[PDB]
Amino acid sequence: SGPWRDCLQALEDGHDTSSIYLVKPENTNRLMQVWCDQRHDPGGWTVIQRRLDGSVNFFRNWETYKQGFGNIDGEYWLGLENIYWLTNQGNYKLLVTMEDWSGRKVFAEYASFRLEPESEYYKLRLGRYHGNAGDSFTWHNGKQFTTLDRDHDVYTGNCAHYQKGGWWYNACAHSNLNGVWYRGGHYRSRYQDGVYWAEFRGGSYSLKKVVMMIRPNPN
Ligand SMILES: [Ca+2]
Repeated sequence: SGPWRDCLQALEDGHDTSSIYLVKPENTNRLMQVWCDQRHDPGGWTVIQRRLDGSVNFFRNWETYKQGFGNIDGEYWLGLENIYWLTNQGNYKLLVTMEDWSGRKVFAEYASFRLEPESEYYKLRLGRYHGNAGDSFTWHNGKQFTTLDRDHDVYTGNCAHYQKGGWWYNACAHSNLNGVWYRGGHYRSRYQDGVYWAEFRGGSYSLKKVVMMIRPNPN
């Protein structure tokens, strides 16, 4: 309590309880609330996205993805502008944790994760992968962000109209973590628009719980 540059700075001053914290990145006056996961190894994780229970609508427009939406103690998207300022104050790694409907938990980690500015459509910059979920994000490396009202992908249509999220769509997605949460995992739709990570359970399986979290990775 009392704004922190990120969840790691809060942890370093003794707040090791996972909860809601106030964050203000360096070199900005941008204040935000975040959920800090201070338990997952090694602590200091700032949650930028979380799916858990289908309570929040992720089929949203650009301004909503820019500013952030959802419930900070539940499902939410932190906001492209907030994520930009966070990821540009140092080198941050990205950890994606995922759980299927049978209790299996896997992860994908990227040693660097940065977004370009809104002037560059929040283009994704991703570093090297390790994990046991398989790498379904690197296909999206270098792609701009796309929403239902702003097409910036390399598909001749708008991928958000089909995959139903806001995402760094290519043509269209190997991961669709801002897609439609389907109870029970297995689903069938005209288009694969679920919360999927293709290398783990494929495009027709919606993951029960997903977290995208970031933390300084200084080297
Ligand atoms: Ca397009």
